[PDB]
Amino acid sequence: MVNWAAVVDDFYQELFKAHPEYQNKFGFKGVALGSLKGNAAYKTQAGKTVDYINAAIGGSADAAGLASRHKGRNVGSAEFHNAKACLAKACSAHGAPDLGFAIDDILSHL
Ligand code: HEM
Repeated sequence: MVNWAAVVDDFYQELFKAHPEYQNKFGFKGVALGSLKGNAAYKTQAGKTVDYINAAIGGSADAAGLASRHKGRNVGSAEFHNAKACLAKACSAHGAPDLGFAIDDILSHL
């Protein structure tokens, strides 16, 4: 099956490399990017992100709910447009399908 866990790991490397300040909103704030895999808070976030991707593909994802929760952290359209770019890179590096359609669904509620 598609190694979405590896995709998500690359996605967060790309995201925080380009926008390090985004990391400050997480429980792994301040942690070196190259060490995130050994961080408990990151492990949980990465898993939830993978789950969301599998939910989007499976048809169960609550994009409105996810959008609302991100607004609840002051994360909106600008951030998700930036994320769309990083995720496209991560998917391409793994021969995985692009997830732009899934991010657009979230953007439609932001
Ligand atoms: C590909 C785009 C993204 C996906 C699929 C995604 C997915 C998720 C998911 C599934 C959760 C957990 C929601 C829950 O527990 O109900 C979450 C939480 C969160 N996301 Fe995102 N996210 C994305 C982009 C971003 C970006 C760009 C930021 C910028 C700061 C961000 C910030 C956060 C924060 C701060 C939380 C809460 C973390 C916590 O509870 O400690 N996300 N995200």
